[PDB]
Amino acid sequence: SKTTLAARILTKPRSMTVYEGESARFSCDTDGEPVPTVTWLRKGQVLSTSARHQVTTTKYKSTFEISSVQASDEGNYSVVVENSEGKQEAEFTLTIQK
Repeated sequence: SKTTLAARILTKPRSMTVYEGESARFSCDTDGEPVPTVTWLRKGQVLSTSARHQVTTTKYKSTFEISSVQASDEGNYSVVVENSEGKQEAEFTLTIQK
């Protein structure tokens, strides 16, 4: 991840289903030279703490946990991890029933 790599997904995040933001935590390990980038987006306003979601990013691994959703965040959400010259993602769906 610092000489000739791109952007790929090693351990994408899984999906989940709850009533709202109970405890659906996620973690996707993505590499990228020199450092990869994560972006959770699908339709609920690029996920990333847009109003009721809580995402975070580390060195080469991001993590998304929903615990503040309101009542209209459906279930499909994704994460396009891109780097200095790559562009992959991880599609999953965190649904809610409230």
